[PDB]
Amino acid sequence: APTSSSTKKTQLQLEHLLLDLQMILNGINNYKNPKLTRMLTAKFYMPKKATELKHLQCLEEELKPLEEVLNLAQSKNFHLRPRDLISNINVIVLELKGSETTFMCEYADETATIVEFLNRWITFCQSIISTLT
Repeated sequence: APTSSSTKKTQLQLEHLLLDLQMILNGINNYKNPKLTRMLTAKFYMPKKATELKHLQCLEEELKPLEEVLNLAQSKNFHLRPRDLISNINVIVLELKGSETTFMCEYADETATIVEFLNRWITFCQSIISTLT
């Protein structure tokens, strides 16, 4: 596959991010319970902006606040034992580059529930690609 030329392997690395995001987060997004009063605990502090691969570093710390809510989504839909797969996507954005940039994940604007982290990284990919060309 054209890798060093980069004309099309950008699409392959792309399928990787959407591969672990859809297989993993599509299952945790199946919470069709009308009683999610105990699920507001998500409190995920999603970043303000996210138009570059730099904000992707927040993924490694987001696994902590999301781990607690994972206990309620642990039975059928989100039964993939390896939840680290999303944290693995963070390891592949670091291997792609994640180069010299001391930038503390600036979260702000307001706190968020579990639907904001979901659409956050899934929409993170589908968006950054629609602006490339």
